[PDB]
Amino acid sequence: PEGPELHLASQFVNEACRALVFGGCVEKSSVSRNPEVPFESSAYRISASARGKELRLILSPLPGAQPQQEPLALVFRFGMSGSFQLVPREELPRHAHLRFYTAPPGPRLALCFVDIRRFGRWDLGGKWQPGRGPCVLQEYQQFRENVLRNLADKAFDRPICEALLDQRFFNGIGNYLRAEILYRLKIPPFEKARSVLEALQNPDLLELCHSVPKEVVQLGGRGRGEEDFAAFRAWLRCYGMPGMSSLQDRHGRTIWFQGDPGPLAP
DNA sequence: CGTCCAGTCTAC
DNA sequence: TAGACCTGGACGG
Repeated sequence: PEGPELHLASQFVNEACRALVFGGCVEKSSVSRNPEVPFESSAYRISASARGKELRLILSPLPGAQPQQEPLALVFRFGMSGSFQLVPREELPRHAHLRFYTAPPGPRLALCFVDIRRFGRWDLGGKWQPGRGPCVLQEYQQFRENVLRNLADKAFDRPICEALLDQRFFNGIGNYLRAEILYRLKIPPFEKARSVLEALQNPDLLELCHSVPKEVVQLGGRGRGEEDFAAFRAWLRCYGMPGMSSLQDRHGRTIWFQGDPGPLAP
């Protein structure tokens, strides 16, 4: 999951939890090496916001709930397979590693953080990850200025296809968005990042870093349904597609592209 | 049965 | 940098 999936996950949590009251504890699987959430409340609501490739849940006790409690914020990273699901309390999916339980009256549900591969992480404290740059979806102007003001950073010595994964500057861009972004402008993936970025000191590369992921968000989904899956595969122009070339960057990750690999190709 | 493929994080 | 962390779904034999 990339920025769009984190964003759609946060919309899922806000819409699905809008009229639910949670109660009790926050239960973690025995196999998850992530920390226990020390939170109990007889009546609380769950809300979410995304920033880049991170999501923040707020656990908000209702007036009078017991035990007394201040709101608790948790921040999640999804790694390669994370997602949120609202399931019936006795029909936990496999790999549901953190669980929030609806209070009565009404059907007993569980909001679940599901993570097949367990590369996902959560931290106590509502803080965004120090060092992550602004959200390409929700903080576009800050995102743009943070890149153009820091082209001296040795980050921009690297191929543009590698620079685009650096979450210090492109918080929310992953392996599918970098292919899709570079394909829209036919920028060779192994062009030097500083070359492509100095040259903008109709839409440019930093605009597409925002407008391309925004397109995915506008498809709908909930972190991505088995028909909204078809919508996504059809939107894709480059990542995985017949007729496209592919190489490994210096971190063994696969960049998809058409035409010139570019000057810094291995 | 087997291999290969699909975002960080951290010990050299 | 190269492993490391994980599971499962495509395939190949």
